[PDB]
Order: sequence, then structure tokens, then C-alpha cells
Amino acid sequence: MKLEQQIQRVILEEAKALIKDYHEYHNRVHLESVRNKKRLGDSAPDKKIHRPNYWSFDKKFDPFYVKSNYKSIARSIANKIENRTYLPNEPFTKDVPKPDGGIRKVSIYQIPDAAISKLFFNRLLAKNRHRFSSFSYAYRNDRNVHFAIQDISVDLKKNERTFLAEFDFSDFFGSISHSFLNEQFNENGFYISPEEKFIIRSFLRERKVGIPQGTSISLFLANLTCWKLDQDLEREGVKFSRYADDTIIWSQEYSKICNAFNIITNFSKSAGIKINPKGISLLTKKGLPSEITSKNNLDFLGYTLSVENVSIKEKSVKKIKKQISYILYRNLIQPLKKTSLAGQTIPANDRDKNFLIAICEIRRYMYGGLSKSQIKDYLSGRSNRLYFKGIMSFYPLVNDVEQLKQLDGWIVSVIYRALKLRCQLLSKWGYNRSHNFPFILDREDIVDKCSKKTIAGRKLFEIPSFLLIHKALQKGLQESGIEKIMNP
Amino acid sequence: MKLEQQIQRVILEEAKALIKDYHEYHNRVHLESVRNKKRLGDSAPDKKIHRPNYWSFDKKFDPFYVKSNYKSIARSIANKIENRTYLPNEPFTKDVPKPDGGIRKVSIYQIPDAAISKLFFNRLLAKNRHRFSSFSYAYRNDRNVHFAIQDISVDLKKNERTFLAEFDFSDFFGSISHSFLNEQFNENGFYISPEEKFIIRSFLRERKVGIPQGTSISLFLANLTCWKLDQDLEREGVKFSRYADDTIIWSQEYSKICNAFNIITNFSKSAGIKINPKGISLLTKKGLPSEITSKNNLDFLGYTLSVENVSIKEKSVKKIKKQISYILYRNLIQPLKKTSLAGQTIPANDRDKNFLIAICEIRRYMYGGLSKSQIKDYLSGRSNRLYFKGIMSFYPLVNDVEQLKQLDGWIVSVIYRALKLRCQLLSKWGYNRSHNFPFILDREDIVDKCSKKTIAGRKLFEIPSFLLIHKALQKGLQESGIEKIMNP
Amino acid sequence: DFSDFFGSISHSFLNEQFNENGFYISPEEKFIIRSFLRERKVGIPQGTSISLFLANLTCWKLDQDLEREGVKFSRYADDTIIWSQEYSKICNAFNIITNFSKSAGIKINPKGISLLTKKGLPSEITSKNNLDFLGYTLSVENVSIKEKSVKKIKKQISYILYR
Amino acid sequence: DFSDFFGSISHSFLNEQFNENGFYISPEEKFIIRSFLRERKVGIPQGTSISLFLANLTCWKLDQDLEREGVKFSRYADDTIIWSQEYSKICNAFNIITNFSKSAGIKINPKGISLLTKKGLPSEITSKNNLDFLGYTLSVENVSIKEKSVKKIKKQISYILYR
RNA sequence: AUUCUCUCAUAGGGAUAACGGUGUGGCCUUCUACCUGUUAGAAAUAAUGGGUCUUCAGUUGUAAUUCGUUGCAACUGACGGGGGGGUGG
Repeated sequence: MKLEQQIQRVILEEAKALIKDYHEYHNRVHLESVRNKKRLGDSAPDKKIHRPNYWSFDKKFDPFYVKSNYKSIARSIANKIENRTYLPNEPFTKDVPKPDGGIRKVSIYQIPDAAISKLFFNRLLAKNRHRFSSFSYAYRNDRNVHFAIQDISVDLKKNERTFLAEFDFSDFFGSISHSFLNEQFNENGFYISPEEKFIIRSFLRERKVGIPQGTSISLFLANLTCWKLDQDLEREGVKFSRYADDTIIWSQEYSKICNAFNIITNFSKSAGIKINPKGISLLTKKGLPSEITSKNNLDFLGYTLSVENVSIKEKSVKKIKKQISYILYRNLIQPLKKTSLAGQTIPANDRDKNFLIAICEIRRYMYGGLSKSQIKDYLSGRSNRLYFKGIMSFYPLVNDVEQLKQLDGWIVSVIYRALKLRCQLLSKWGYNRSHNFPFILDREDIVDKCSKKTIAGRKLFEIPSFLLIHKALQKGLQESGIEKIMNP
Repeated sequence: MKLEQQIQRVILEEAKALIKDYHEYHNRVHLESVRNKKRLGDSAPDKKIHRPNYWSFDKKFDPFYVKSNYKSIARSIANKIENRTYLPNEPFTKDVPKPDGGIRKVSIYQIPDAAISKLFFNRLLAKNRHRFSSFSYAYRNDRNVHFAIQDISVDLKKNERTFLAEFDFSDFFGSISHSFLNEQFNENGFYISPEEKFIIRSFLRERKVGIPQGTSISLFLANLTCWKLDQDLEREGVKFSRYADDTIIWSQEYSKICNAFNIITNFSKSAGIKINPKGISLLTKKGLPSEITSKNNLDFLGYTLSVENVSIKEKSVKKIKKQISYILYRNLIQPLKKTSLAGQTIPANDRDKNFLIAICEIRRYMYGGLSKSQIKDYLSGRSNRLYFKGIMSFYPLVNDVEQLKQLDGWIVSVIYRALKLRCQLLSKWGYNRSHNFPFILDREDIVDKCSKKTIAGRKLFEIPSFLLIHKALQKGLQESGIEKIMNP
Repeated sequence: DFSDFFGSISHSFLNEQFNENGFYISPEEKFIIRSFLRERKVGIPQGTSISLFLANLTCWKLDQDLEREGVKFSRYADDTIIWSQEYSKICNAFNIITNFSKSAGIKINPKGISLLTKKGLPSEITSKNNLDFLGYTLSVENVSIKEKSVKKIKKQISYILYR
Repeated sequence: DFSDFFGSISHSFLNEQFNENGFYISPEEKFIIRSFLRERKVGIPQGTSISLFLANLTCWKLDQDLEREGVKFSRYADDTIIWSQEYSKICNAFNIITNFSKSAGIKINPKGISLLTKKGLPSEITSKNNLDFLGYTLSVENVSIKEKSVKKIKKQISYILYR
């Protein structure tokens, strides 16, 4: 297996995956444009298939071109690596505003450069796994971050009083002395071959200071850079997790967390660059007081972790409510707020197709399309497997029944109100439909009536419930684990 | 995928693997008996193909019978699991003397029971992997134990004064209250499904107290029982590794190791069973003194780890010397110490076939059959891969060049002395061959002369050297890692 | 060994402790204390009715400091034994005793420091698997009669039979 | 022994310390420091006018760390002695010196660790009741002249009389 | 041309219209409780078209119990938010 063959393999697969993604993109756009024509009648806009803009910045960003000449590309890349002249091209970088007011520098390397990054740095991470800390992650969407969440959650329950602290490492990785990185190359039992060292130095040379974040090489260089910070924090007895440019350190002792602060400051000085807290607090059982500034809830990604429960963060609940509310608005209100209703089917005969489309869209967003019969079959023993998709697949560690119960109520209420406004708008247009099925149900009757309705023998009006799929998720976590549900 | 199909798959594969092993066993015995007939002439004994004795204790121990009726076996096992009546049969146990004077209770479960143990406890270990400690191992032959060795080695170098302590957990696992195990089932975030809990309780019910050691279910129940000991030791800041019934805890502070002693005592009291040290010492750079009782070498499996180097334990070196010496004795002396030399080819014409056989056997034991040309091709860049087999594949972390150099000298000296005694015995029988090639070389000439000789165009006389394959091991650990070289 | 402490303890230190640690000493009891101390010149009379009170009154701060360090201890006559599960604690207790000695103007000397472990198990520091507490030998496994005491018992029985 | 530290200390480390710890080094003083270091290649010239400044500038962080640990210390030429009343402190000082050694890219080796106690009283760890500080033997009880110094004095007096 | 093929190949040449995907339905097959017409049929079932629950906690009875707990009834306790304006207890 020569290096050129490996490079050809990886580049071809990367380009092929991007081509598959684009094909599915435009196919989805066509299907959605058909449905939107049916929805908004003549007012429905026209399709506009785009192509990722960065594809035109350079031709090696474009997957189609890279597939066209991946053999020559890999031939030259292999020669450049063997002659120690390879230097990755400039990533198409795009700084994006962050909620704190900072900038997250998104970096997209060209397909050959990204393929090389994967090929080499995945090997490096695999061969140096046991030298790294447990909860070190590169992307905040990394699925395995949930394991760190589990850890903290468990402690926050077992330890009814936990001192936590949060840190931002954004400037550390934006500007870390490459000399410090190069020093760490031969420490901590790391196994980096001379060619892998050359590739590391090449990607660092294309940069000037700092590690490219949100990239294939991010995790390795971050772990290689922070290995002494992790060792010092582990000797202090503090537990910690780094995800992207964030770090959370927790302990049952205040002295430990303060010493961790000192450790981080010393490591910052050794790095020639500063790490600043977002800073330090105590999480305690609700009701119980605290000495130091305290908070009874911690926002870990899309989770609010408390000593009592794991819940969905308020921003995430707002996002979920936004999606459901927009589904109902787009299917049941927006079409009827257009200038003309030409080509828009009007509910009649006790059938509102728009309501079926909206309920099914909400079911996909929540359940992934599962029927309540399927979920109960899984929860009873009838079925030995249930596919876990939708929003709740991203919140597998939630155990707050009250939050899900409140969201159930909110779904029913919003369905009632959107249907009511739809009836009002329809009557304004000239269609009186208050007596029909979709618009006659009281809010306390929607769930039952919809549960009973059946089209094609399948109950496609049942109002999706978060609590049912939460029960299913708990059973699937006790049967498969986080990794299995998170990705089947 | 029903449970019966899973059981059938796993049982069929276990029985098939055992059948393949037996087939290769008797085939190897026949090949070896052919070569032994050629070696020892008429005096050579006759082949005696055995069958593992436990195969007759029960019919489900025998792989052939299990393959005969694995469908019925799995059918009944599945019904027993679903009706919650399954109980593993009695393992064929054989308690064996241990070097400390204790007994290591070997347990072989019948093929169906061992298949169930793998099927379920491998799933449990995979799904709870992030809940366990880093360096927890079930068998002392576990390849991954080398990662723990690496860690300690690295620390013993970086920390030039490290306090260590060793413990024996044999009696813990021999008699651990099953109530304690059952209590741990719903702690530390463990995901154990109800059926997995039933299987755990069933394997524990077949036993009465203790966890079966050296089995598929050993690691899960050991980690599940020792999860709190690991958590307390991790908060103390001590680093530790458990392998089979042994535990090593190291730190850079004395107070930490003493607090770990206290932690282990408290966990023993909570368990109702005691853990006893083998006990506590300080490793320091050689030459530097120590305050407490100190040792400048630590025996970790087949390794002697010191602040300066990782070397092969003295017992492992004695075993290596035993094997090489017996190769030379069996091939060059034993045949000639027999009553008659009927059918034993006598060295003549400057060719000793027995010497080629011995050199090749030593090369297989040491290199795996590699030629020094192959190893140098790998060490130069000509070859991108070298298969790492033989004895040194079990000591990949060795970095003591003096030890390997001394073993090289010993190999050459033993080759000379055995050849000399072979010449003496041959002349006793009536064959004067001191002038012939095998018996004329001085000790300081064996390596060169043998390197020059070539049979079939391949240098099959070159005296195997530990230092060459050690250089190759270092390159292959900087290129692939421990896992790749240990298993390809 | 606290023998020299009680043989020569500044009576000023004792008189200072009179109104500390919540002690209730009436004026007449203070007069009697001072009278028995005046019949003496320095030190507390040992093996007497007044020994325990004045010793406890003098060592009240040493006891409080040792109790905050987490060490357990017992004083009997002119002897003190301090035990712990931590080495740092016992060394800190040594420092506490030295500081209290300086505050008293008189020194306390060990008989000194060791570790008691289960028999067979080794030790880092100088270790002993048996501690002589009065007529007892106390070990991690058993409580036995000290060897001197067993000799005394054998002496009595043997002399009974001889006589 | 700091001998090899000063024989080979990275001049980059020295130059990094120039603007830390509140040091006031003028640009011309920096030029003279760099010039003397350039005449050398690695290490500080020992037994010279520039020795103390560069040694103190190089060891300022080791001194701060040891001072935070509560250990007391003295560096004289290529020698360092660190004393404390706690064992944990001296071990942590060992760790500090090793870390500072790594940061400097040069190793510092002990001559190593012991306990000085009043004569007669025992010790747990390897102990010595005398410490050789230059021409002095310092003990818990007295400061005396080292045996080599007494031999040298006797040599001189004896040779006066002989001559 | 995003297909196919050549150049000591992160770029350039050619030759052909194909290549790469998407929704629906079909078969294959993975797992899926019960009651039912009406089609086949001799009660063995299959495709079909309608319907019901299926989870968790405690109490009590019962059987096992290596003293962690486990199977079965069978009774109730939850199992679809919040807010604004009036209004009754």
C-alpha cells in the first residue's frame, strides 16, 4: 500500500461523499419545490439550485473537479510529501459571529488537503488514543461529547455539592506558539512518525500561529498541546472536559478548582497565550443554599444539567418550539396569508391535507416518523428495536419528565391556536369550516380525536408526544447505550 | 435479529474456532513427528494425538458435539433466557499452583455458556466502556496491558521519584459478596438491560461467592465491583492499573499512596472481603538514594521498568535463554546422546542440517522468520512494512540496548559451545568433523561466517540478533503504535 | 515523654490557663491551686490528687491542636501516644508538641515515630508490628499481654510452686 | 548540585527571563549580558562577576515556587540546600526542581534527602544528625567546624612546628 | 462534461453522449400481541380490511430466594404547558 494509493483512496472518497451530498441536495430541493407549489399555489416561488460558493474560489474545492483529476492530484501530493515540499493550500476561511460577541473562524481546506488531514491525523489519533484525556473533543457536535455530559451529570447527582468552572480556549488555539507544539512532539509517549511530523509542520506552516479549529487536525494538535494541562489537572484530582474552544472543570472541593485555575494560568504563560474564563460556581441540590456564588443549573451544549435532572437548555427548547410553530404556520397559516389563493387546496369534506402535512412534519422532526404503535411495541417487548431519529436523538440524556410534559401541552395548544387562526383566515376568504373536523376540536379533544382518525389504515393524525419517545429513549439507553442510539 | 439467532451464531463460531484449533494441533503434531523421526532416527518416539481432557467431562465441552447440535442448544438456551430459567452449567475448573504459593482457579465454561458470556458481557463492556477506568484488564496476557505499562514507564522517566504500591485482589474476586455486585448494577451511569442483569445474576447463581476469573464475564464484573475504588483513587490523584488479580498504584507523592492504602482498606471493608499487598516503595534514578524502602526496578508482567529504561524481566530472559538453549540442545546434542544413531543424519561435507534447523528455529522464536535483509529494508525505507512476530512481539516497549547486546553475546557463545560439544560427541561416535564448517568457526567468527553462507540464495545461517529487531520494533512503534505491532 | 514538662512547668503558664477554654475555677479553688503550686516551685506534683487537673489545664491547648490536626492521642502519667492513619498528621503533631514545649519554656522528648501494619505486610518507614501500651502488646491482629507482664506472671506462679 | 545547569543552560531561557519578575535591565545592560553570553555558547560563566546576576535571573521562578511551597533554601555557587519542617514540602521541592530542570532543558541532580533530629532521638527516614555547610558542621545542638576544616587547621599548625 | 482515456500530472490534452442521484410501488427478509368479517379450506393457515392495549410507581397475596432480588395476579397514582381579561365557589 503506497502513499499515492492511500491518497487517491481518501481524496476519491471525500469527493464522492460531497458529490452524493450535492445530488441529494438538489433532489430534495426539487421534491420540496413540488410540495411548495402544491402548498402556495401560484404564489409559490420557483426553484433555485445553488452550488456552494467556495467551489468557485478554487477548483480543488469543487468535488466534481477533484473527482475528475484525483489521480493526478494524488500523484503530485505523494511526490510532494516524499520530497518534503508539500504545503496545504489556503483554507477557505469564514469568520462567523459567536453569541458571546467573538468570532469562530470556520476553515474549509480543499478536498485534497482535507483528505490528507484525515488520512494522517486520524491515524495519529488512533495510535495515540491512550495518551490523551478521556473527555477531549474537537467539535461541539461530536456525538461522544454526550459521554462527558453523562459523567458530569452522574457526579452532579452523586455529589450533591460540586464546584464547577468554565473556560474559553478560543485565543489559545487561534494563537498558540508553534514552537510549543513542536516541543510536545516527543513527550508523553506520543508516537509521531517523521512523515506525520512533516505533515503536522506543513499544516502549521500554511498557518502561522494557532491551530486550525473545526478541522480534521484540530483534535490531535489540541490534545498534543494541552497534554500537560490535562496531566496537571488529573493529578489535582479535578475532572474536566474540553469541547472545541470550551473547557469545564468540576470537583467536590473548592481548593481543587482554584488550583485548577492556577494550573490553567501557568499553562497559559508557558504557551505564551492567555486562556480566559467565560467562571467559578457551586451546583447544589435545589433549595439548599450556597456560600460562594452559586447556580443550580449548568448549560452543557444543548443540555441544562442540574443536581436533580438533565433537561434541555432553554435556547434548545426555544429552537424546538420555533421549528414546530413554523411547521404549523407554513402549512396552515402562511398559504392563506398570500394575496391570492390560486392553486391552494382549501380544506373541505372534513379533510385538511395541510394539517396532515404539518402533523407529519412535526412527527419527523420529533419522532423521525415513528408511530405511537411502534414506540409502544418497543416499550412493551413486542419489538426488539426502534430507530431513534428526530430532535430527541440529539438529547438522549434528558430525564426531566416535567419539561417534556410541558412541551406536550405546548404542542397541543399551538396546534389548536394555529388551526383556529386558519379557520378565521379561511372564513375571511369565504370558506366557513368551523364545523369540519380540523377546526371543530376543542384543545382538550385534539389528541383523542386525532388518535382515532386513520388514513390508509395508519394513524397519521396522532399528535407527537415527547414523553413517549423519552420512555423509548430510556429503554434504548438501557439496552444499547449512548453510541448506538446516537448513530445506528 | 432474534436472541436464538444470536446464540446460534456465537456458539457456532466458538465451536468452529475450537475445531480449527484441534485440526491445526494434530496437523502440527504430524509435521513435528516427521521432523522428529528424521532427527532422532529409529529412536524417535511415535505420534500420540491427544484430545483436551475436559472434552469428556461433558459433551458440551467438546466442540465437535456442540457443532453437531448447536441449533437445538441455542433453541433451548433462548427459551431458558426468555423464561428466566437459564443457568450456566458448572465450569470445568482446575486450580493451579501460583508462584506466590496460592492457587489460580482456572475455569472453562462449556461452549454454549462461554458463547453466552461473550455475547452478553462483550456488549455490556462496549456499552459501558467510558464508565470504566483506563487501565483495567482481565487477563495478564491482555495485549492492551502494554498501554498501562507505557504509562507507568513514561511517568517513571518524567517523575524521577515515584512512589509505587502493589496489591493482590485474588481473594476479593474469589469471595466478593454478590449483594455488593448487585448493588452496583444501578450506579455510576452503568447501562445494564434487564436481560443482561438476568444473565449476570445467572452466572453469579451458578457460582456462590466471587467472580469467575479468566473468563469472558471477568472484566465486566471486576470493573463494576471496583468502580468506586477507581473513583476514589482517581480523586486522590493516584494513577493505577488492575490486571487480572493484581493492582499497581503509583504517584509522585507519598501521602497519596498512603491514602490509597486507606482507600483500598475501606473498599475491602465495604466488600466484606480483604485485599492484601504482595507492598510500598519508591523508585528513584539509579545512584540517587532514598528515604523510604526503595527499589530501582519494578516487575510489571514480563517487563522490568526503571526510571531509566524498560527491560525484560530476569525470569523472561531466563525463559528466552531456556528456549534458545533447548533448540540448540534438541537439534545438535540430544540426537547424539541417544543409545544408537540409527537413522540420524551425520554432519559431513561441510553441511550440518541440524544446525540449519536450529538456526531457523531460533530465528522463528526471535524474529518470526525475518531475514536481516528484510529488517534492514524496513529500517532504511525500502520496505514500508515488516511483520513483527516471535518473542520480541511480546516485549515491544523494551528500550535497554545493553540487555539485548548481552543476549546477542550469549546466543553466539551458546551456539559455539553446543557446536563444540556436538563435535565432541560426534568424534566419540567415530565422526571427526572439527575441520568442517559447523565446528571449525571460532566464537568471534561464527556471526560473520554464517552471514556469508547462503543456501538457495537465502542467508539461512545468519545468527539472529535481538538488537536489529529492536531497532525495527522502535521504528514500527513510531509508525504504527503498540496495537498494530502487537496484532497485525 | 512528658516527665520533664510536669517536673518543671512554668507556674506562670498554668496561672495563665486558669481563665481559658471555658474552665470553671472559683476564686477559692484558684487559691488552693496556687497554694499547692507555691509549696512547689516549678512543676506539677505527679502521682497525686492534683496531678490530673493541672496536667489537663496545662495541656488543654496541645490537646485542642492535636484534635484539630485529626490525630488521636492519649496521655497517661508522663507518657503520651499519638496515632493516625496519615504520616503528615503525626509529623505535624510532632511540630505541635515542639511549639507547645517552647510556649511552656520546657521540652518534651520522645521515648519515637513508627508505623504498625498487618503482620507480613512490609513498611516504608521504620516499622513495628507491636506496641507496648502498659501491660499490653497491641497489634493490628490481637491484643496480648506484654512480654514483661508474662514474665511477671510466670515469676509469681513459679515462686508459688518453689515456695 | 546545579553545576551542569550553569555549565549548559539554554541562553534562550536566560533571555526569556529578562523581562519578568520586575527586573530592571536597561537595553545596554541587555546588550552586555547578551555579549558575554555570546562569547560563551551555553551556560553561565561560573566564579565571575556576571555569575550571580545570571544565576538569580535564571532561578527566579524556582525560587518563587520553592518560596510558595514554604521551603527555605540557599544557593551557593553550584550548590543548593532546601530545608523544611515537613517531608511533603521537601518532596514537592524535589518535584519543583525537576520541573524547572525540564523547563531549562538541563538536568539538576542531587549530591539527597534526609532528616536532622536531636542527637539520641531516632528517625524514620534515612537520617543524619550533622550537615556539612561549607566549613561548618551544623547540628540541632551546635555549630562546629567540619572535620576536613579541623584537619586543615591541624595540618597548618603541625607544619608550622615541623618547619 | 461530474463518463472514458493519455501526459514524469494540485496542471494540461483529447474521444463519446453518458454518468451520478431522488419520490412512489413491487419482490426478497429482519422483529411484531390479541379479536374479528370475507377470499381461498376441510379448522392447517396465507394475503388482505377494521378494531383494542402495549409504559412507569406503590400496596397486598402468592412461588423461588445463595437474603441484592425475581415471575404472576389485582387495586389505585400520575401518563398533553403557561399567560392575559372577566366570573363563580
